[PDB]
Amino acid sequence: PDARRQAQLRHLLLQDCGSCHGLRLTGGLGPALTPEALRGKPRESLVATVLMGRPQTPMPPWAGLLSADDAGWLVDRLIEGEIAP
Amino acid sequence: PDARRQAQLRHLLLQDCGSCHGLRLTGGLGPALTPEALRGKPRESLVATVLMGRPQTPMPPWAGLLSADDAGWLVDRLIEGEIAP
Ligand code: HEC
Ligand code: HEC
Repeated sequence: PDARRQAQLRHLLLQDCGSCHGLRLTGGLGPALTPEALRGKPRESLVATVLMGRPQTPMPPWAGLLSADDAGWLVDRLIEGEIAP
Repeated sequence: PDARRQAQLRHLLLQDCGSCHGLRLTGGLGPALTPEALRGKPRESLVATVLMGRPQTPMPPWAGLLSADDAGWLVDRLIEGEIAP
């Protein structure tokens, strides 16, 4: 499948397959962003990490693209677990 | 963030953030499709399940919408932990 098709297939993976099979950020190079792994951590601490990143790690700063509202919204979604598109 | 923006953030989370933070299809009502859960099952078996579903379950068949290559690609993504590009 070509790049255009790959994109259509990732969408299907996230919307249709993910509906029944669920979606979770179980962690790879970076830590898990599951509600269980973020339990009890100050919310503003997680928003800070998103906006400014973590120096000397692969976690980049997203302030270049995300406002403080955007980062807080994402963090709320990670805390709830409701990451489904 | 407004309607259109929340969607951008959901997409960003699933396809950009999910690469490092390990997006997986698991935690839903349906079974886990993580690499750990598919480790022993043959690829052609999983591809068959995608194309033909599993009778007497809600796992539907996808052959009409997906070619054999499409299904094999999807399975590779499940196996290789590459739901985010
Ligand atoms: C609910 C309507 C589902 C949707 C939509 C999708 N899947 Fe599914 N899947 C579902 C169930 C209840 C089961 C288990 C069936 C059983 O009792 O054995 C499955 C199973 C699979 C498997 C097989 C996993 C295994 O261990 O053999 C695969 C490979 C799979 N599902 C993939 C898959 C894909 C790619 C989907 C989107 C195209 C998809 N499923 C949707 C429930 C549902
Ligand atoms: C690889 C290039 C990454 C991408 C892209 C994103 N994240 Fe990340 N993240 C990554 C690493 C290696 C780490 C750990 C850094 C360290 O100090 O060891 C992180 C960390 C986070 C955290 C903190 C989690 C915690 O338990 O405190 C969060 C909340 C986080 N990252 C969020 C996040 C978001 C929202 C991203 C997309 C906008 C994103 N990360 C991308 C690696 C990578």
